[PDB]
Amino acid sequence: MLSAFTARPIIELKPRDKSRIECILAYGDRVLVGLNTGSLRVYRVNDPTDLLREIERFSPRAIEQLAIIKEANTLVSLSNYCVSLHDLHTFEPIASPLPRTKNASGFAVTSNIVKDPATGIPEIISRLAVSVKRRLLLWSWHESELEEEVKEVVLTESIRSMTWACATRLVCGMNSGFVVVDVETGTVEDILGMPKPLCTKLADGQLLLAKDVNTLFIDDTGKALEKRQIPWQAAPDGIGYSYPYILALQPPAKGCLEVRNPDTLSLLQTLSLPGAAALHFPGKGFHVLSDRVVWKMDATDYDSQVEELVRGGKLDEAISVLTMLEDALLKNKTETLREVKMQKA
Repeated sequence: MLSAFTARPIIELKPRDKSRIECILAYGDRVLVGLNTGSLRVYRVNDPTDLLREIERFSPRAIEQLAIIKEANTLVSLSNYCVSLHDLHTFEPIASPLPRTKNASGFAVTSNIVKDPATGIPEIISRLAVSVKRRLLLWSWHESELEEEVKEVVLTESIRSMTWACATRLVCGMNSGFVVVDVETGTVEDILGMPKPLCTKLADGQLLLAKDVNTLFIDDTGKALEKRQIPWQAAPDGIGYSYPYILALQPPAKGCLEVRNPDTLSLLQTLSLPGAAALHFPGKGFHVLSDRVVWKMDATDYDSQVEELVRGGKLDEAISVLTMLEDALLKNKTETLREVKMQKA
C-alpha cells in the first residue's frame, strides 16, 4: 500500500559463525552489538559498516540488553543476570554489578528536561529503572551526577515489560495487566479500559498497550482512550513507534514487520525480514535485528509517501497521514491537504 520505510542490512553475521546477536544499540555514527558469547562489537555506520573494536570477555555471559545515558557518559548492560555500568568510551566498569540488581529481568532508561520548582531552571534528569522479580529499582542522574539514593517500589506480580510514559511515570506490564508507577511519589495505579505484555509510546503523550491480540490506547497519565482495537491477524512479538507510524514485529518464524496508521489502524506496509526478532528505537529511522542480521530502516520522504497514496486512490489515508505530520516535514502541508480533500470530493 505504501513504502514508508526501506530496509537495508548494515550488519551480517555468517550462518556458521558461532556468535549470535542478542541486542544492539545505535547512537549517532555507532552501533554497539551485544553477542551471546559475552563479546561486544562496535561498528561505524558509513555513507555499510566498519568493525572498529571488539571487546571479548566484556561480560562472562551473554549480553541481554544495552542502553546509554549520554550526560553521564555511561553504558548500561544487562548480563550475568544483573546490571552493570561501564564507561561508554573506554568500556572499563564503573559499577559491575550495580547493587541490588541480582536476577534482574530488564531495565528502561529515559532522560528529560525538567524545571526546578524553586528556581525554574532547566535541568537534565535521567532515570534508570530495573525490574528484579516484583521489585522496581530506580536510579536517577542530576546533571549527569548519580544520586546516592535508590528508590524502590514493590509490586504484586513480576514485571515483564517497562515503558516510560513521561519523565515521571512508567508503565509496567505483568501477566494480570498493566500499571502506572509515579517514580517521584511511588504511587501505583491499575490500568482499566506465554503472551508478553507490550507497550510503546506514541505521539502527544499517548501509549499503546498490547496483550495477545487485545490492544488499548492510553495517555501519559494512564487513562483509557475510546479507540478501536488494532485489527492484526496474529499477536505481535514486539511493538514500537517511529513518527508517525505504529510498528509491529511478527514472530521470527513469519519474519515480517507491519507499519500501521495510529489513526485509521490500516496496514500501510509489510516488510519481509527473515529471522527478525527485535526492534530498536531511539525524523530518522529505527533498526530491526535478527540473530545474524541488523537492518537499518530508512524512512522515505513523506511527500513521496502522500503522492504514492494519492496515486493509489487511498485518499482517506493520505488525508490522515497529512493531518498527523508536522508542517515542516512537507513542502506545503496546507495546500497539499486542501488538494487531496478536493480530489476526494
